[PDB]
Amino acid sequence: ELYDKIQEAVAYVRSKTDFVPEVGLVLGSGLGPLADEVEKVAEIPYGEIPHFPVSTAPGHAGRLVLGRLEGKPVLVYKGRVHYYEGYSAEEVVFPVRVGFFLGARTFLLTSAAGGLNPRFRAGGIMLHLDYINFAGANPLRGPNDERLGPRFPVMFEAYDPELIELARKVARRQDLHLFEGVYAWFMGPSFASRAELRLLRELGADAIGMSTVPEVIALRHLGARVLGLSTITDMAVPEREHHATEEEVLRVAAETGPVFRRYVRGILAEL
Amino acid sequence: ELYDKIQEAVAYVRSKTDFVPEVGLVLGSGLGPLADEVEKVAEIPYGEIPHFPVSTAPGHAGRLVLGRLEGKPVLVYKGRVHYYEGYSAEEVVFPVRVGFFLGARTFLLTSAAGGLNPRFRAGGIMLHLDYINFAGANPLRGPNDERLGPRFPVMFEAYDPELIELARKVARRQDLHLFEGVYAWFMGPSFASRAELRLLRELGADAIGMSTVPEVIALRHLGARVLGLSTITDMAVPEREHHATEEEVLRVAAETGPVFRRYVRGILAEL
Amino acid sequence: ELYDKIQEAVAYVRSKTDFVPEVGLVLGSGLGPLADEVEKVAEIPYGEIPHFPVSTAPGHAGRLVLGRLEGKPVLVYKGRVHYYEGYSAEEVVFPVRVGFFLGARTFLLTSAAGGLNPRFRAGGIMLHLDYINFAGANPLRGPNDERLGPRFPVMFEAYDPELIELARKVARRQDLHLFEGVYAWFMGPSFASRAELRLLRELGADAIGMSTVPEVIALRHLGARVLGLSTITDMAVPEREHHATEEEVLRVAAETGPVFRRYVRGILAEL
Amino acid sequence: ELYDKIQEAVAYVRSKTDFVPEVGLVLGSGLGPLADEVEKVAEIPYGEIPHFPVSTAPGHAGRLVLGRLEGKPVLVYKGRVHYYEGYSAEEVVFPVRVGFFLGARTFLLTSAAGGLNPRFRAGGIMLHLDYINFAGANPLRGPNDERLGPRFPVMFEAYDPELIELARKVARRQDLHLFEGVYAWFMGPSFASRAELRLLRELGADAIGMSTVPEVIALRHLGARVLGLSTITDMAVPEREHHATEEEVLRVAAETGPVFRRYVRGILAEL
Amino acid sequence: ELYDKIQEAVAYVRSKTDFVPEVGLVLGSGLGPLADEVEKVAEIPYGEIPHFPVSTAPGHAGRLVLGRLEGKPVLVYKGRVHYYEGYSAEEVVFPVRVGFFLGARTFLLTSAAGGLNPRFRAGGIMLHLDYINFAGANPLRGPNDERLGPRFPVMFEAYDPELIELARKVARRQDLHLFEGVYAWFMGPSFASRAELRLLRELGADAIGMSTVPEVIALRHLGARVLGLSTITDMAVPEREHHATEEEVLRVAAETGPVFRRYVRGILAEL
Amino acid sequence: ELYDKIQEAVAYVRSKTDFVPEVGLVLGSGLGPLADEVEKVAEIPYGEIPHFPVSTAPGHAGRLVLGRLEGKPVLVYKGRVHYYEGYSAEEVVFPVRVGFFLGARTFLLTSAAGGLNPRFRAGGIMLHLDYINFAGANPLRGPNDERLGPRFPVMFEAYDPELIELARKVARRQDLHLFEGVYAWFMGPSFASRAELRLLRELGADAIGMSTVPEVIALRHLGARVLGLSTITDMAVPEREHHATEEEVLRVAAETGPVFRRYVRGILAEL
Repeated sequence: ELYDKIQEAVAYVRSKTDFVPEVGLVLGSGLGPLADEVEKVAEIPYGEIPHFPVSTAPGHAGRLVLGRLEGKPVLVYKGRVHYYEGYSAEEVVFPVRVGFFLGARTFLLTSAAGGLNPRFRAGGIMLHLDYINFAGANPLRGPNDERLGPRFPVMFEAYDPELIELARKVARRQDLHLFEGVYAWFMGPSFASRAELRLLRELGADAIGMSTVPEVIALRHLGARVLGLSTITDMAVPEREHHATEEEVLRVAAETGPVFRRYVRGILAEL
Repeated sequence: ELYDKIQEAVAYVRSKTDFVPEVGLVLGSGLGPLADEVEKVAEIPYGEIPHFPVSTAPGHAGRLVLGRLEGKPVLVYKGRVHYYEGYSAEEVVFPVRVGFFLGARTFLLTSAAGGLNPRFRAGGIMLHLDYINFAGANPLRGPNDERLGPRFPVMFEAYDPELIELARKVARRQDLHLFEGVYAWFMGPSFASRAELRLLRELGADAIGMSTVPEVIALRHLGARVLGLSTITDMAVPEREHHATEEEVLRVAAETGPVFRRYVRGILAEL
Repeated sequence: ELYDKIQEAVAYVRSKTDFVPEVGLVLGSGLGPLADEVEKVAEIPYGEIPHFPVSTAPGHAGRLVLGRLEGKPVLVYKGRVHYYEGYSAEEVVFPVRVGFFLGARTFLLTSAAGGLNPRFRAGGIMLHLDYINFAGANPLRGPNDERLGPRFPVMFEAYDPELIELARKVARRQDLHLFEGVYAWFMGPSFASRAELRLLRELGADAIGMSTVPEVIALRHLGARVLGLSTITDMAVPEREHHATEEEVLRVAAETGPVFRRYVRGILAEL
Repeated sequence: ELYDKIQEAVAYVRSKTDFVPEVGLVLGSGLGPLADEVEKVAEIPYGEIPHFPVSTAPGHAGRLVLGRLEGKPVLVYKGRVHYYEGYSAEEVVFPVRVGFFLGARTFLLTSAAGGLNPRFRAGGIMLHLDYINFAGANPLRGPNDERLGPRFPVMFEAYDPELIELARKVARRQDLHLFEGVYAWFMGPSFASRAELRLLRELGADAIGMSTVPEVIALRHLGARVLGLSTITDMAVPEREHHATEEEVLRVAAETGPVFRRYVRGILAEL
Repeated sequence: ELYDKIQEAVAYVRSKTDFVPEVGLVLGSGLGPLADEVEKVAEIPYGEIPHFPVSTAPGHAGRLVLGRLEGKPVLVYKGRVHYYEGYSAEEVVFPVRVGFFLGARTFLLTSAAGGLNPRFRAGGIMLHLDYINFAGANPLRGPNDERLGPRFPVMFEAYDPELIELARKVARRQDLHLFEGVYAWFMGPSFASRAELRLLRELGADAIGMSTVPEVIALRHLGARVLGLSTITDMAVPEREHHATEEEVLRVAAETGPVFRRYVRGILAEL
Repeated sequence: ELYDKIQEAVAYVRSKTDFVPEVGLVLGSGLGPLADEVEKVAEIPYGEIPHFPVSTAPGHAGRLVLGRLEGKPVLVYKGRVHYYEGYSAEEVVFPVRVGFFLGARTFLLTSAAGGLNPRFRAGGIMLHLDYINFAGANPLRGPNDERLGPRFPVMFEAYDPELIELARKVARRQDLHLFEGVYAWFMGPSFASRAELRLLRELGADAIGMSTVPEVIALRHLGARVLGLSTITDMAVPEREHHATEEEVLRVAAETGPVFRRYVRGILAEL
């Protein structure tokens, strides 16, 4: 019963704290240490929350954190879940749906992603301007509940245009080159073949990852404002020799952490 | 029980009427009203027919109509079901399969669609020349009953070439400018991102919608002849602001209706 | 149970024969007759092995052959299964997983494919350099077992680079012109529309088929070496009349058969 | 001396007749017999006109015909020159420049072209919606005279929207299927390689020929109205055997002549 | 004579002043005003220098200015010449070649360009990352004088990488959002058709212009560092209505003027 | 005079030797040493032959060598000329025209070329299947002589289908992996930008060079058979760092020379 399921998840959260978040922060693979810099009021493992799917993927701690970061009330997702784990597109989006109903109307979706655009560099940061779904799944498939949003949500300006100008302004202020581009959702969990990376780039994709797009679609359905940022942990260009390993991706996510944390806190401060 | 399921459904319709149709006609979003112009012999809602999926989408009454239109004996589907509503590709094509076995060996599939081709105009009509499946689902997936058709149907000339010439002749006759092109099945129910629209145009799609292709594949499996028409309700071009909403799609499908019913009737009269 | 299932299938094969295979050979549509040229020690219907999926498709016998071919101890799959038959990607790759655990560390994946590359010919043989997954399913989706392989297996050099050089050297020795290209997995079982073929060629696909890719991903997850070969049974280029029929794929696979069998035996001899 | 050059050519033609045309008509390779149907007042070979280039190319008589066709005062060019003859883009567009100053404010440019769009047929007629210059030559390169046109003429709607709607109407009126597309100017005089046809089609060309674009560019500089028609004499599609020879192009241009000559008359009637 | 020609022009400038520039700055259509802001020590009309071509184009003064700007010895080209004016590639680049031999080892190449990337804005500045020659002419065609540079100069890193990092650093310092992309050289002087604008975007051009590339090749021949900056004077995207008019390109180039001059000086400060 | 010019050159070669060649062999950048293995009857510098252009490009001797090689009467051109040197398309193809009228009806055109196809390797040899002309010049442009060939020569099968099958036969025999693909003629003499390489690859080119295509067109006009071979001296892949240098292209041509000469002599042996 999607809705009675959300309000159950909501009621269990309010049984631990009455803290109202304004800003949802989803932290991707290796990006979790930013939950530590929060001024904490409550911390809830996903496994205790009704109908929440649990993190199985490396670099995802599976913890909901509530409190103050850079003076904004925030719901931090230390970890997410992914379609490649065996979760449906619907099950993947249950956490940010709960966050929206807890009071979060602005969401920052962060990820570790591969760079398709050869002008990018590993350790770089990319602003999501738009997405492509190459995963063959959609979280809104099935009956629509009008209390969430419409049957056919408009996905133009999926990434909030005011939030991109803010991203840029902060990047400039911090003397940070900010990459911008299109994020492709690839189901995984096998990495892309050379011909798949070639195909996604030629179709207009600048970064490649296994997350984010279902949360974007689900949040726009609800009327939330969305900001997408990936740590470019590796160059996935088929005409170079090496594809990064899981170990290497999580290492560059950790190495890029300080600049990434300082950037996100700088966006939060101005929101 | 598939085939035995079909005969269960055929038999239930024959329990209401021995009327044998020559022509199937599926009316899509906001195209239902042509069904009111039919000299009814039977009018069965989908919910009452064994194994029939019921319509939940806006502008789909979900009523099977047997009768006379432009002097032809016709099976009219007042609305249809979609993959986005959470029916399998197989469940989506149950109706047109029953339609075939009632005796409709020629089918006109109609839909509301976005224009990808920038040359097209809102309010215009696009004859289907070919299709692209970007939904990742196929109604034939599963065991094949040789009684319906072959294991590996050929989808060359999926859109009947004689019916395409006819569709052109009738447009000329009615001083009507008939757009032509390739229909892309996008799974939905979220509308395409800018980058997804660009991606589908550049693969050679001229129109985008969320129906018809499973019907086309199911019906060529059976050896039926197929003609596809979309009302280009909106212009889906990503280097222009604003995608149409649900309200705007259905509004243009009602405005265009007199031009469109006059066209469908024109074709019916020559069959 | 996955792993426990593998081990029951393994245990059942060891109840008929203690023969340890080193090379796995998968025979696709109309390519079974190579299995008869094996010096048999055991032959086992798929239907009798625990958790094995059974071949339902034309020109797939559904039998596991262990023994000696051209000197090598071989596990020969006389037929495979396809996603189009109703089987999940996981179910499709259960056989090669079982083969790996019997000791086959090198795998030959054969198939009947359509030529997209207009420079190809019916009766041709294409060495696989890479793959494109257009079927929207991955056999590793779900929980991962470290006893099989890692969470995120790298799919660069999916088709082993030394077996590619071996396959060229043998084609040269035999005076056989070996075509080379990218195999696209299309889900089927409907053949592809003209526009879908144009779509696949322009994405970088040189051949189209309904098999192989899930096996490649599954086998690279395990760390097996993979050589892919396709009989180009038909030319599937959309700007020419007539796509091939099931009967025209099976006929050419058999006419081209002696040359194919001599070629595969050459590769085996040099392993 | 560009303009003085034009006025010298104006002078010499007015020396022979004071008749003022309203409509320019340029007959391409094999389309010349329409000049025979004119009601003549004067017939001047291009040789006798100061500063005119001369037709060396097969099926171009090289003669300026003035008079009356389907009730209209027309300047009819029975042949043109092309860039592949050795003439610069400036020399090519000299006749239609003189034609404008004789008072032709509306031009029909005809041509025999190859079909790049695989949905076209030999003996079809194509309406120019737009053009691509792949010839590396612009007729306006050099010093600009404002008495002719601006320095930088805008080439949107190079082909007149109203004369496009008109062309469609008459094609509907005559029960004639009217193909529509983009014209690519290829320098020649060698025909395009297979790879060149492929590249031109991929770049959005629907037709290839060795004329017409420079006339278009120069006339829109003058502020004239242009309608483009090619007789599609051959299917130039690179994954089919045989490119049309010179003998085959000029033959089908004459076999299609009746319908083409009826159609161009239809358009004249309505100006 | 080329080199003797260069020395003849070097001679004639050294006869008016013994000033030695370090930095060459070429001002495109409507960017000329920046010259007036220079602390003159000399000013020389192009018409008066040996072998110099003369600016005929709207918004090009045609004057060589020497002196001081933001504390750098600069050589400012108030205007340039273009291939569309009638000048050969080699003629077009003589000016920047003469500057190089005067001791300007670093050039900034400013231009008024259309925006092909639909994410740009009329009034934006684009940093050149790379170029595409579509004009069908190369300045180095003909004999090669080793005293200028090599027969086959490598065009990788044509736009200097340190100067790109510096363009970004300055943009960030000045809270200026800096567009980045590939400048396509279209010959003109006709603005591109819609299908041409489409062709050049699909080929990976971000901006279209009529200048700059010849100068880029010529300067890299000599070993000069090169920084490219365009004013996006208009959006050149073919699925919108109206191309910019000559009058509109010059207006927006003057309106962006103050920001463009603050930005250029910002860079000169740091060199 | 073109023809009277051919016959003066012919007459002058006949004033040194009456030796009649069947096979023409153009040796490109660094490939000249194959001339030294000819059993010479005569050796004529280009400088002394009426109307012959002279080689100014590095690694081109500029010497006509008549003689016997691998049992065939050959006209070996030790060096060629290039559009980039200042020669017109017409001037560039004079040598092969003189060759054809001397009696050479089969031509091997060899070249040093860049690899666009990333699977190619430096030091490898690529057979020409077809060509793309990106240079903007055609050798047949101007008046046509009917004694040379037709006005509009067909360029399909420009590269002889039987000589391609022979090329593959000899490569297999010699245990030589033979790359195959499309040769792009880029005018030069500057090397291509990163974006120009990407562009030429996406349009369907596998190699890039500054020669050959003019000689192919000129020779197909005359009705000669043409085999194209390129030594892939450098990998020109825009997403790799560093483009080869001239010095480096000539070195890899020298290094590949033994394998290349064993190969060409092998093709000659079976002609």
